[PDB]
Amino acid sequence: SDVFHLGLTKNDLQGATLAIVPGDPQRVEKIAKLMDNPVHLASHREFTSWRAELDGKAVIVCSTGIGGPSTSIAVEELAQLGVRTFLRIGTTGAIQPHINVGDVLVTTAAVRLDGASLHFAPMEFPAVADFSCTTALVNAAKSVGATTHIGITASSDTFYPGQERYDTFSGRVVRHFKGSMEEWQSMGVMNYEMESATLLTMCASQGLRAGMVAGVIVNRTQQEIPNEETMKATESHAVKIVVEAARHLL
Amino acid sequence: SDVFHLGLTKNDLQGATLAIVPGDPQRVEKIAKLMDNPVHLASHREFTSWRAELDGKAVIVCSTGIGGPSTSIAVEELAQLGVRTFLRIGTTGAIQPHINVGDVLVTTAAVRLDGASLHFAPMEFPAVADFSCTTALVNAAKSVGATTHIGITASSDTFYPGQERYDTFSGRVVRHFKGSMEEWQSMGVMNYEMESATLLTMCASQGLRAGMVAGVIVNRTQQEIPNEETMKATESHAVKIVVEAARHLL
Amino acid sequence: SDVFHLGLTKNDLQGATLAIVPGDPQRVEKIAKLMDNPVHLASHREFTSWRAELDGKAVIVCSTGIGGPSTSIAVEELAQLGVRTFLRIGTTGAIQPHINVGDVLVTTAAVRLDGASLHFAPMEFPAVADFSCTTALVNAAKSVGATTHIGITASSDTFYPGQERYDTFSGRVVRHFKGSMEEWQSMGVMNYEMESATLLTMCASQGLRAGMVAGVIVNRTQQEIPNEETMKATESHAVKIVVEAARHLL
Amino acid sequence: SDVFHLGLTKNDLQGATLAIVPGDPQRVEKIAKLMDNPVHLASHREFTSWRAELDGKAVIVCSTGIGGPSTSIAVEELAQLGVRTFLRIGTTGAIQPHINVGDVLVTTAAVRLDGASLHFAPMEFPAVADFSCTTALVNAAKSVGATTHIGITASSDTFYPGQERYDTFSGRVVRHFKGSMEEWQSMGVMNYEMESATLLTMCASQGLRAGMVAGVIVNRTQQEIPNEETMKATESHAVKIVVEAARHLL
Amino acid sequence: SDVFHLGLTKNDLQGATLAIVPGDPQRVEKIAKLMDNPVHLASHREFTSWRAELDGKAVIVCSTGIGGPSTSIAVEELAQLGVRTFLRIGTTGAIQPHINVGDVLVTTAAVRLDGASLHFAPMEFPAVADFSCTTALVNAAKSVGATTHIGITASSDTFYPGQERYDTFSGRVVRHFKGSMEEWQSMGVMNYEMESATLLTMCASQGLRAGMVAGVIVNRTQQEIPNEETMKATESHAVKIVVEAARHLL
Amino acid sequence: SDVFHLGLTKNDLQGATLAIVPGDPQRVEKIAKLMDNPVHLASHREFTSWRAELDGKAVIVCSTGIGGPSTSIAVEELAQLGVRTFLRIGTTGAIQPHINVGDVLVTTAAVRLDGASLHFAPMEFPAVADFSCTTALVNAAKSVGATTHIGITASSDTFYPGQERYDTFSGRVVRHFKGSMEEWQSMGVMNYEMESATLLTMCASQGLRAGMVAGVIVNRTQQEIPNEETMKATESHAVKIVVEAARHLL
Repeated sequence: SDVFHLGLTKNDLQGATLAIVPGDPQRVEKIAKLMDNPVHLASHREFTSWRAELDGKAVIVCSTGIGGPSTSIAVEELAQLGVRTFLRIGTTGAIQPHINVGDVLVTTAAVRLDGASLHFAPMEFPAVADFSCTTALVNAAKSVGATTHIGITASSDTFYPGQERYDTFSGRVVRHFKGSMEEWQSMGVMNYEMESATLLTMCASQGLRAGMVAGVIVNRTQQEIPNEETMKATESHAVKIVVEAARHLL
Repeated sequence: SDVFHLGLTKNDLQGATLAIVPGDPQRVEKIAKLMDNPVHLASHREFTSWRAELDGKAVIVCSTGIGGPSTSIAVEELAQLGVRTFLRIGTTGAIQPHINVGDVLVTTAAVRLDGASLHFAPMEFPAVADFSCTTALVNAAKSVGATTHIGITASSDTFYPGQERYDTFSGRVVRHFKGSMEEWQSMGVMNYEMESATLLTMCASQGLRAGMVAGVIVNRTQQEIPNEETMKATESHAVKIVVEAARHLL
Repeated sequence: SDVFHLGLTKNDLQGATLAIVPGDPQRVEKIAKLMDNPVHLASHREFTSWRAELDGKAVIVCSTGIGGPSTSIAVEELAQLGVRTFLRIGTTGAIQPHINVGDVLVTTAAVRLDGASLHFAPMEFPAVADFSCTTALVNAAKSVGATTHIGITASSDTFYPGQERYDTFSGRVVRHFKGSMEEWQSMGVMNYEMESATLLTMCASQGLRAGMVAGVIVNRTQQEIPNEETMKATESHAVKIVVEAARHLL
Repeated sequence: SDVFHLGLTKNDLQGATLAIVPGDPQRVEKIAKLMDNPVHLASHREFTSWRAELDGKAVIVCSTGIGGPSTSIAVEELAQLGVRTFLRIGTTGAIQPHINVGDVLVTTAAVRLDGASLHFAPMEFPAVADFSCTTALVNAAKSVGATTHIGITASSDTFYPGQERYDTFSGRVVRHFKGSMEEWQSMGVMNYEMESATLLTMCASQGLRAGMVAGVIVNRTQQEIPNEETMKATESHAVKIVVEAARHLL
Repeated sequence: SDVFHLGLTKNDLQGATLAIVPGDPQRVEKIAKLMDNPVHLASHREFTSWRAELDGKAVIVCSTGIGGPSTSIAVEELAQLGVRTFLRIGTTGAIQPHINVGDVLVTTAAVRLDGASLHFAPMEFPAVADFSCTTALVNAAKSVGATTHIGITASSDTFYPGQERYDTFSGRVVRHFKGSMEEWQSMGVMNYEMESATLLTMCASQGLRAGMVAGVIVNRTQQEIPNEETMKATESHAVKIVVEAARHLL
Repeated sequence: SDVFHLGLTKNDLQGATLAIVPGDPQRVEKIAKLMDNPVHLASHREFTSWRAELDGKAVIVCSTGIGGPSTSIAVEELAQLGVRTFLRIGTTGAIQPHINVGDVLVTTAAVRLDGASLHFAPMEFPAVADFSCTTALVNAAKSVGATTHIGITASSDTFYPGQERYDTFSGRVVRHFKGSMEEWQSMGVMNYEMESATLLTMCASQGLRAGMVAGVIVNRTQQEIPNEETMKATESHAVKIVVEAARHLL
């Protein structure tokens, strides 16, 4: 296999420069159902990939799995495999009370709560999204009529403690990580996720544009229970936003 | 005076939710002059404000002085005085060979090396521009025909040792700052200035719209000293870009 | 599903206070097969669990994926699901010349370079194996005749830049990570893997028994590429060691 | 211009080795009204300077503007311009309740709350005042009969958050900076200011003596409202102390 | 003198590879009363040493005095003097309420609260005990029937503030060090001491095995007053454990 | 004994608000002998105190041992026992070529590289001498005709790796400490010792008067080994300076 994990060839990607980057393998095909001539390329470990075309040009939907490393490896290898533009799709909880379930997040830049981005840049270097990738997403979001928040999201190297989740075994979060929910909250930070800051940092540094969009399917800060359609209905909207935003990056 | 430093009051600002924030007192005046009904308001130390109109809307021009310390205050007191949108204008030089003299740079994000940025959010947190202002300033650079680069700018808390200048006659630069020139340069950063990472960070974590724009008066690797008929044109070029952008943010 | 990620419930685990935690979904199945009555339970993304018996006692095998982020979750949800004892099995390569191919490594402690370990305890705190599990795994390596080294393993939060790989096609590695290969090598560390410092640390500070074991598929300084009849034996060798150890921890 | 900012010549300073370093331009002339043959040298941005003579030798009063960078640049350039001894005059609030409005502070050393000093020394290196400069100030203070506190002052890279000022927009101070008022308070730290630690650090390192004195015109910790004469009356005392202390450094 | 402090010769140690390492000089002889042909070697400052034999081989009991530096120097010099295996004996308070006065602690690894270990390894490198040294102590502990806790202990560079002791002058502990008792407490950290992490780190790195055992003579967290026999009676048990554990390292 | 370590009570100190604090037990005795009515009080480990009179006023001499750990305790318990003024006396060597053998050094401030200083105040905070004690010790050095340098002394938490000694037979020194010899030397630091930054820092942040003084027994760059009739005179020289100073602090 030409790469390490992905196991893909320059024409196995069909020279595709742009990628769409969900974390989960069953969303890969999903996003790929929106674009023509799709093919599951490969699943090696969490590296399930598909390939379809957009406005006539070959594009790659590829799962990052969870976190900076499998996103790194993916992105690295995707970059090894010729990927210029990366677009991250997903769902999130809002840590900000002005924000609702069903809305759409466009992240301008991220908090580096990983160790993974610290690998591609000296930590002062911000985890930040390319302008043109961010512009597409906005332009794509408004056009399906989204409630669209543009802001910073927090990218954690751990689901629970880095996101200050007390519903785990410990009920404990390290001193360094305690109070950080409000710290990001009042700072205006829209949400939490694990992957971006790596993706953003490594794209920022390397001459590869990145951007990220998400539907808000839950609220870390809010009361009402969302209908079962929470994931599925909001995910359509944002998957469609990420594809259209992609169709405008070509 | 409703603030500790500037010397302004509220009726002074005359509405004016948007301020232009050049570094030096000297550049301040000229900026407002390009606008409508400029009036000198307050000159105190590094802090010099002017009031002027744009499409019937009051604008403030106010000097922020040298580096993040004096930067951080003016921003604070302008906002403290009711200004929600900040636009830094300036001139700089280009640590990336593709970036010319007479070049404009809009910054989405700043490398945070200045310690005055730290007083707001940790190095985990990105020093980020407001998407709406960045869009306004890019669409401005694009409206004036400017040759623009959009990316990261590095920010230091000292002209000399934080910008990695051994130009200082001590010629020292303590270890943490050593290597960053061709480091950031390989790493995508456009240029170096001491203010942005204090402001963008400050506005991002204060809930304010910030964006930045700069004329490149020198491309510093390339040994051509720019036209003896000077860098004064590239400042007069950038000062339109901020006024044009602002016009669209009103 | 009683946990956010895996897809497991309690009756699923069938008792089973002890889980085996390989990285990849693929190695998972085989492991449980060496045991009694294996049953595929849940395959979701990087998280794949199997249930199997040992001396009439239910064991879980569950994949943790790539690096500390995905690692940290599975561990969390397995424990969240009632598993107190964790045993990571894997294969690696040897940064110390005395360490061969076909070699086993039991880790007492991990160098914490991964940032996903940080979300639990500060770099002041050691990422430590459970003495009872380390004893079980050593007595196992000694029971299967394995040629073993016991010591520190280095852990990174990225395959490439945290493991000091300029193998990446960016080829970069920000300053904080530069030099560590022959650094750790002189400093006694056995090998490099991205998971242990997230788990051991996680279990040490969560009140859980953790230990780790690895087959060395490559000794990386010594330029001999290991037998073309492959590293598959050294994985089949180590997978006994974890099953043998576990047997003694029941 | 011979320097960068200051725009001064070796005899434009008249070879003056010693400087007096207020932050504000209108105090420059003030301090210069106490010494013979004064001349405003130059105001470029915040770099207003005067030159007079003391006991027969030419001396420089020069404004640092706000913060380490404009103090750096000044001091740097002053050092570039041949300045050995620096003496900082100013006013301050006490963060210590045993201290009164009207009293005089002599700072032995500073807390580095800037990023600016981190430019001239590796942070372990203390921000500390020369002994002989400090001795003059004491000796000068006692001789006008001052209530003279000798101690550490905190030097911040931001007026408000670094000094834990909640009376701003945010009402918020970063986690890292919260509780620090009392942290310095009970430690015995006399007061806050922005400039020194840079000045102290860069003088400590470079074979240039520094010292600092201040009148206390307000109390961050105390009740009673000071008369309008607070600034002016206390400023005389300390301006006179800084000149006399200077007259004893020759 | 052949070394620096210790002042010992290769046969003055009689080529002894193993050492026993109490902090206090009057425990040196004590531990040496359990092994044949003892001789006080030297007391230079806190470096009181004795030499006896164990199962026929010459061994060294040597005081480290207090802290990493005098332990370093000792250990360094002991290593300079040919010491491979180090075994630390002592007493401790439990910071964990599940633990009693009279019990025995075996430390697997330490928290680095010193600056001393940061000298022998880059802080990511854990302060960790050799397996075989730890195995002896367990095996030795059980055999006198000890109540034996195996776990992490916190190694501080200061008795009082690093251990969060409020019964001192200040009653104050630095922000960085406040709340750390519970931080280590709930993490499961068994106890506090000053010396180990240095000893552990420097042995971990250098091809020298280390381990540590202690009797619990007091509880930082508990009520009842222990009898006068607290030190003496519990110290016998653990001194005997450390000697027997030593007799099994040969 | 009113303190955990020393073995002293209050009537022991006989008043005596001022203690002299040499490192080693051996130098202790001689010091007090130069004073009036010396009496051996307590010898416990590194802690040895003596009581003696000066101009009818009781003084304490007490050993602090090796480095900041043992340092920090004695200081604590002496003060805990009622001593507000501390004077460290010692001998060292000179990292600056202008500094001789037979030279005295009074320290205003210490570079904080020792981690035992950190337990009091952050690296933001300077490790500062008490002006009144520094004055007393300078006026003392000047009273005995001593050739003195006044400036910064570097302080490490280990004799070898924190003082950048590869003299150690491991010969290692982890990256953070590498380069500091000619670093501090260019940067103005006078010498290197492991205690001051623990004490000065400790007294500064505890509200105590601290100052330090040292004889230079070796100028270490200059390859002249000092007089074979030894460094014993330069210690006998410095021991007057502390006793003379103290005399003026009573």
